Amino acid sequence: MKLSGVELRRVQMPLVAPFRTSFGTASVRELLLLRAVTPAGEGWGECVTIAGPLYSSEYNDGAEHVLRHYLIPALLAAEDITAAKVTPLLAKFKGHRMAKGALEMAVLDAELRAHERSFAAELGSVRDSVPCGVSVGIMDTIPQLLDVVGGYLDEGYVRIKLKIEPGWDVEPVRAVRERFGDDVLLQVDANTAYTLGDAPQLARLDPFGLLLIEQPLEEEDVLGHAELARRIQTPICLDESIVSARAAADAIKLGAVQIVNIKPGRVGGYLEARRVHDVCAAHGIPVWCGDMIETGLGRAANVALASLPNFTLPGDTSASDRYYKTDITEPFVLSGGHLPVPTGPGLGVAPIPELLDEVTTAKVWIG
Amino acid sequence: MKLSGVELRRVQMPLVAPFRTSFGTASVRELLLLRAVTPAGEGWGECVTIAGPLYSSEYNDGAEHVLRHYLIPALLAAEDITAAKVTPLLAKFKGHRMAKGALEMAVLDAELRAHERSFAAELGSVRDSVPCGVSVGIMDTIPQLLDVVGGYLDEGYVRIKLKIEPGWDVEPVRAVRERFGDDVLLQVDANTAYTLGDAPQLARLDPFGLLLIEQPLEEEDVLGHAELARRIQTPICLDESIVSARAAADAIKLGAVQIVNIKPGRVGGYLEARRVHDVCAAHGIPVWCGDMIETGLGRAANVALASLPNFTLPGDTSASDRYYKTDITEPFVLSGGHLPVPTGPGLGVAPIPELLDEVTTAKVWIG
Amino acid sequence: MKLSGVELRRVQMPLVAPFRTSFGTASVRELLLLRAVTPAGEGWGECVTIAGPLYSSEYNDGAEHVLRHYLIPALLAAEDITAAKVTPLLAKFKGHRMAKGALEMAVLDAELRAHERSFAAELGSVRDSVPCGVSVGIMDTIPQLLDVVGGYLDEGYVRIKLKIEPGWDVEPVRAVRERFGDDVLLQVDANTAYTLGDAPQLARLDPFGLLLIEQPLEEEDVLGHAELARRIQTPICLDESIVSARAAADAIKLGAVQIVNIKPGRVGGYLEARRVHDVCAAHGIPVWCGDMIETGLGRAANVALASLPNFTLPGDTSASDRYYKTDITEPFVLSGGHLPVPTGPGLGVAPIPELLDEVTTAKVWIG
Amino acid sequence: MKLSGVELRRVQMPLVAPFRTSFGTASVRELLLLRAVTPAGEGWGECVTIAGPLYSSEYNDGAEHVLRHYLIPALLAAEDITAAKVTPLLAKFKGHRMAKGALEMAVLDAELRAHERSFAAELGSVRDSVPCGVSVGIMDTIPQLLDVVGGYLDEGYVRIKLKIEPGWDVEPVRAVRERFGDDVLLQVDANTAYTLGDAPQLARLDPFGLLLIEQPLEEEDVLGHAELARRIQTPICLDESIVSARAAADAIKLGAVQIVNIKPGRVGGYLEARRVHDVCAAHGIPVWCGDMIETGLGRAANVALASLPNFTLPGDTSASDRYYKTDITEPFVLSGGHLPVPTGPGLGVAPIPELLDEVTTAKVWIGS
Ligand SMILES: CC(=O)N[C@@H](Cc1ccc2ccccc2c1)C(=O)O
Ligand SMILES: CC(=O)N[C@@H](Cc1ccc2ccccc2c1)C(=O)O
Ligand SMILES: CC(=O)N[C@@H](Cc1ccc2ccccc2c1)C(=O)O
Ligand SMILES: CC(=O)N[C@@H](Cc1ccc2ccccc2c1)C(=O)O
Ligand SMILES: [Mg+2]
Ligand SMILES: [Mg+2]
Ligand SMILES: [Mg+2]
Ligand SMILES: [Mg+2]
Repeated sequence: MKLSGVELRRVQMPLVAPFRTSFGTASVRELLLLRAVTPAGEGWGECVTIAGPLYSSEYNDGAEHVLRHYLIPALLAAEDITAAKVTPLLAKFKGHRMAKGALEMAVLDAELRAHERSFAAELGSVRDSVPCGVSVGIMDTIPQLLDVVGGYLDEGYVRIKLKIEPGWDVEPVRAVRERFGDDVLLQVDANTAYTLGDAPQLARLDPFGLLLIEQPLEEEDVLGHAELARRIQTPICLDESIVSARAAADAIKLGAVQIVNIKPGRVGGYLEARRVHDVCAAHGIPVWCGDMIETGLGRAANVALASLPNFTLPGDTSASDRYYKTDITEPFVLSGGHLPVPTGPGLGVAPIPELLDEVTTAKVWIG
Repeated sequence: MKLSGVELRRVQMPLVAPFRTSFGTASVRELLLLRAVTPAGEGWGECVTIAGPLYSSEYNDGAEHVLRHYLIPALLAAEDITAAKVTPLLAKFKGHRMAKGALEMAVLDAELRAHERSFAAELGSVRDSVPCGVSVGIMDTIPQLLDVVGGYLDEGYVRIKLKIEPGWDVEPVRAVRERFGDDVLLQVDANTAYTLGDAPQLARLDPFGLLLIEQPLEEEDVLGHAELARRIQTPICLDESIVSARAAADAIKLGAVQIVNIKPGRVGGYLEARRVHDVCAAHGIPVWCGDMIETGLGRAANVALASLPNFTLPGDTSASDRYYKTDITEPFVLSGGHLPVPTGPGLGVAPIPELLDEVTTAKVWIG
Repeated sequence: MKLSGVELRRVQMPLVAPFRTSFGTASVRELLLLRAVTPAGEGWGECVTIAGPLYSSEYNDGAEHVLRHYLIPALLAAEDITAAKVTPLLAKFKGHRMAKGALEMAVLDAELRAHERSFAAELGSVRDSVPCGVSVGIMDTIPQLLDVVGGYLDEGYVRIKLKIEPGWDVEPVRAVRERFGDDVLLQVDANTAYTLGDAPQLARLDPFGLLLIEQPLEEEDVLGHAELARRIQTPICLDESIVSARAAADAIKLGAVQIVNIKPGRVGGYLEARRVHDVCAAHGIPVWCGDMIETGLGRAANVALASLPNFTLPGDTSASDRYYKTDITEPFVLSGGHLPVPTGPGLGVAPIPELLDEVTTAKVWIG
Repeated sequence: MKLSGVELRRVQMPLVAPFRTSFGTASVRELLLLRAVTPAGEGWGECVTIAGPLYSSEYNDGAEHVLRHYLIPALLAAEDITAAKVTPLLAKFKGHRMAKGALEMAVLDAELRAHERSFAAELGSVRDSVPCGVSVGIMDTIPQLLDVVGGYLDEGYVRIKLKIEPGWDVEPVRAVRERFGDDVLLQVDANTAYTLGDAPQLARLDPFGLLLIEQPLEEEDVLGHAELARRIQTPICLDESIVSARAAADAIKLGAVQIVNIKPGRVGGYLEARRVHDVCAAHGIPVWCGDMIETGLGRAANVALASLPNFTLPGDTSASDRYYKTDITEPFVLSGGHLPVPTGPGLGVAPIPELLDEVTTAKVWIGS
């Protein structure tokens, strides 16, 4: 229908523990939420930008700005709107993928609710539940790490992903392997921390049988990744580099990636994410669902996406309580190492308005 | 859902004119129809198989057979069913793609009718109408062809496609080009009638500025097509060879194709066809909508498909009256060279059930 | 001569043991036989299609149908016929290779009987006997398989091939290698059960010195096999993929295969199988004779084929009693690990009619 | 079956006109015939070697010598002979392909006569007649060439092949094209007379639309031929270089050849030639049947072979009278540009004994 307006909210949520990555430590999660309003009713979008431009060039205040002043006005000016039409209507604006994706999610959730159709149904789900791995930060000490991993294993997460960076790579892997053995599904994630000159150091990870090293080098260095793959045994996985289905196709032709992490906001929305799934499937490349420490709306959408057929490695969509004591929707609870795929219309979750209000820091209408 | 069963009907409809291709002439179009019945209501699929195994290894009685004894049962035995789920349920059965596609189409029309959503919406349409070309058969004499062509250009069709075979290639193209000039969008299609040995002959098309030559060699000879592309100026388009998204990705990697003809039945479904579109888009390969001389059901499904964003060349989805004096649904009518995209739920068209019956041959209930 | 007509029989013979493959369990062997009739005399052909389309798109009922309504008629309409001329006379029909091969086999046995020549002599045999291995199905438990294999070695079979599937690969192999040691010629066969995503699992085969792994991926994924070959140590062998001498040439050019399994019916006849053998020999690629659990008619022909110079690995053509209590011809009996090559005219073997009668289920005469 | 022995004949037949190639002129055809004698009957083989080692390293006296002292004893020492087993029985002897193929032809003719089967049926024939071209020698003057080509065209040959060499390439092809037009199937053959340094001279053939240039470079220069193909428009055809099916696979893989000339003697026999035909067809490479100015025997086997499905270009198997006033078998006569495929058992022809006797200069029996 014609979109009436969009309500944009700043939202802040404490983390159960600080989460430390190669680019820093956050203790809180700030995020934007969008609520699209149509004659038909309503839809929810979550943006995955972080507070400052440390993971990619996009950040909360920048997403909000491009949202208020470009993206939202362009959709409000359109005659008939459809999730699929969002992309062409926003095409003239370069980049701003996470902001575009957030807004596409909200249009999609509104549309789908109006057709009593789930996200899972629209995306092409073949599974009622998905297996879930867990992502683990850099720690101050090896023993703090072992106890943390140990804990996650006990609750039955199927795979352990370790954040790494120079000075924290080989040792923490060695120690996790000595304590928990060669059978645990183990992978590493640099968030762009190394260079091609670090190859011999990343080769010292060969003896530990990791599933993948995720984004060892910078976002723009795709040829460098192909070069690095000729020198290390650990399969390369790309995250920040995979900004679109075309980018996935390019990386695969160039021998720069054997496994692709998918994050919907990173590629510009759930529709593009599906295309990425499909392009990868066609080239025989396994995909998995990435996590941006989303609240329950984004987690719901990701759980759905993650049940597509080519998702053949456990994703990062951990249960609500891996990050939050109190989520803003009905929480996701781990159950035999798995999470259930949401069932109702659209996302199949909405925010509980008392909980959302506690953690809303600002609210603006754009109409 | 749970499927109740499927009415499998043999139909047969006369053509305005006999249609001559490199593999034969048919004067009449015979097909299967499937009416799937669920609790949520009912959907129509059309099968694209022809009478004998002359285009591919699949044909009417053979589809009908694999459908009755293999496919339709495996769906009837299923706990829950979605369009998406058809593929993995039918996966143990090798081949029979056109059959599987007719079935998925029927399930899909059911599903979408049950959510008041169009084919256009589910597939990701960005456009209300598609530009339309026509396919012109082999004729007895050059002047008989030059009239037929004259005619369709008069009706406002935007591109001409000519069936070609050894004996009927350079002369028809030279004549069409002498009669109608260089601005006409012109291409040829061989339905596998040449070998690599005929490259010098095909290179004789070089001066007529054709958009493409569609399937010059056999279905299996992907590498042969990449070889051929080194020897002739006319871009290669593939049809019979493009059996899946994976086969499209293979052919593009090998340099065997520059432009892909999409036929949803050939690739085993409208959902797979969507994947072929996205794989091609990600490699910068233009696609166009192919035609198996379907009724208004398949035509409705194809025009919806053809309105996807990477369909950037004119399809073969011609007006209903190009093939049939009367169609089994509301007819499609050319209007400034375009066909308009169906609006209502599912296909947005349904068999006028008096009209179906004048042209039906057999009926069987599987249940 | 001119062909008078063909007798088609459906036949059904119990198996000595159920045979389990990644696509299912066989307890009984259902097949078509063909008796071609000429003024001269008559010949026997065997179809290798199985009950339903789980190995390829071809099955018992669809072979029979394409035979009666397309293949056999086109030969009866023919003036002069030779085995060599079958191919161009059936060329207008796509696919149905197993059906075409059954028919060419019958024509060939008639033609050769009338010149008093063995299949061996026609095909180019250079050996009087051939070494034989055995194919061993998926077992319920490791000890059971260890007993079955133990039995087959004791009878003096020269090589063991184990069927494998996700769940049944590294353990069986490890087990077989523990009880019987590193000198036994051992290899595996997946019948398409893996994707390229399972490369790490398949590389877990590396230490066991397998001669080859047969068809790890789907029939159509030729490039996927070359990708997989860069990732594992075990040589790749193709079966389902090798449908022609041309498909074998392509797969060799792409690096997709290192050893080729030849099955006459899969490739559309003994004459095409001879071409496959010569194409691989010219490229230095070893071939070996595959088995389709044929009656002794097929087995006689396979044994003749397997005696060509480039069959330098042991074939799957086991003794009649590895599958059948009671063959329909004088049985093949293993002797110093070899089968002897048949000597008389044609197959050098014919159905014993009392026996052929107990196991016949239907009969039809095409004239 | 044991081979009983082989009668070896030297034969000399005059040519109707002297035949000139980049390696010389022949006005007489000297050749070897073999009559293999088995308990099941007789067969005829023809050796394609020429008098001296100017086309390849094999020649009539070398072929006779290797036959008497190596090839024939190995087959006579054998326990079982079939045509297929000839190859492994002789595999220890390196080279001598023309000599081996002559012996294989005779053995195969004997085996096929005994089963009452034609060469055509054993090879896989799919046609009853085959279109024929003519090979035209180097002449002293253009007008002599144009008269000769003019004559073969009136007789109905469907394709002209011109022998060429440095000094006789662009001009004859220019003339032939001016006199007879752009429609005539026209091709050239150098018999190794060029080097890669001559690529600019050979690119001067680009405007004339030739079907192919046959063997512009030496036998061993497979890489040089792939380089030459990057420089000229005329498709490359190989002849001397194609010595086996494997050599054909190799040249194709290297981009050295677009079209293959098959000569059965050159590849070591009709069975190997069937194999070259199959390898080429699997790669999309058209083949055509070559001619070594055989008598009716080799001509009969070549017409049979030329009727295989991948021979999609006209061969050099001209009518008997293009070379010989009197053939030693029933002669081959052109008819609507075609030759008919022989029909009876074996070759389908046999020497007329009085004619063979007029033309035999020596005969020796080689037995156990
Ligand atoms: C889920 C995971 O382990 N890492 C994400 C990115 C990430 C990293 C740091 C974050 C800090 C604040 C909010 C979101 C964040 C997301 C990744 O795959 O790289
Ligand atoms: C639309 C077009 O020009 N032809 C189809 C082939 C085709 C398809 C189905 C047919 C059914 C009956 C008779 C002829 C047919 C030809 C194609 O693109 O190859
Ligand atoms: C000899 C070997 O191991 N099997 C064949 C395939 C095969 C498999 C299962 C069958 C079941 C019923 C009838 C025929 C069958 C043929 C193969 O190599 O793939
Ligand atoms: C038929 C054709 O034009 N020439 C053959 C070879 C050839 C050339 C010269 C010869 C002289 C005497 C006897 C046999 C010969 C054969 C060729 O293609 O090269
Ligand atoms: Mg990451
Ligand atoms: Mg087409
Ligand atoms: Mg197999
Ligand atoms: Mg030559």
